[PDB]
Amino acid sequence: KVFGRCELAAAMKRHGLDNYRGYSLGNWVCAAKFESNFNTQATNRNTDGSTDYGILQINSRWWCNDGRTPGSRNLCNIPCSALLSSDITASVNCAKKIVSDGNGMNAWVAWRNRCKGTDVQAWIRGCRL
Ligand SMILES: [Cl-]
Ligand SMILES: [Cl-]
Ligand code: NA
Repeated sequence: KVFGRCELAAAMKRHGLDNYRGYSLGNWVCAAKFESNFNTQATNRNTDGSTDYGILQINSRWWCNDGRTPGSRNLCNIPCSALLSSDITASVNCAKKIVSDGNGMNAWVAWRNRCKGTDVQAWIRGCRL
């Protein structure tokens, strides 16, 4: 599913992501824009052989099982395919565990490089929330 901007904002809010671990809703929207272009089916293979999945490009090295990433973990206890569903619940639940892991949103390289420090508020401007 390709979400619209304000549509994803409202789904993330409904799922408890606004100010989760202190990160305002715009940070989460901005990270999804640059990690997946708001597409839940986005997948990208990494050089180490792991793959990133879904709207927040969660990686199989640590967070989900895809059966093809040696020596990896599945800390969110889910098949990586769950992260590609039109329902964002699994991506949100897993992202809450990631962002509570110590490094905050820095776990998402695109957030650090394209959202951190910017006017993220712009991402939810105009939206009914
Ligand atoms: Cl695996
Ligand atoms: Cl933090
Ligand atoms: Na894994």
